Order: sequence, then C-alpha cells, then structure tokens
Amino acid sequence: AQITGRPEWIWLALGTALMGLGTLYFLVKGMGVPDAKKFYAITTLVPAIAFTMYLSMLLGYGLTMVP
Repeated sequence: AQITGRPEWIWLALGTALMGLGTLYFLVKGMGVPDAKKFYAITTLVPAIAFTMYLSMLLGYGLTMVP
C-alpha cells in the first residue's frame, strides 16, 4: 500500500502510547500497590520493550517522531 491506504504511522504512535502506558502500569503492579525475578522483570518490561521497539520503528521512519 504505497498509496498509504491508512496512517500506520499514527496507528503505530497509538500502539506505542498504549504499550508505554501498559509498561508503566505493569511496573506499578510489580512495585506493589510466578517463576523467577528475571522472568517477572521481563514480564513487567513487556510493554517497555514493546514501546521501545515501536519508538525505534517510528523513529526509523521519522514520521511521528519527525513531523
């Protein structure tokens, strides 16, 4: 879809925002108010990694990050 059928950049931005808030929320849960500490950390950094990847992606193209 070189004709840009949809703003995947915006969709990515939204997805990154969601993932970000998700990571923060997960960290809050981890803070306090199943297998290993490492596993739990990764599980709590699931949204953190997702956000990082999405941020790197949007940055790669330079659409939302570089309007």
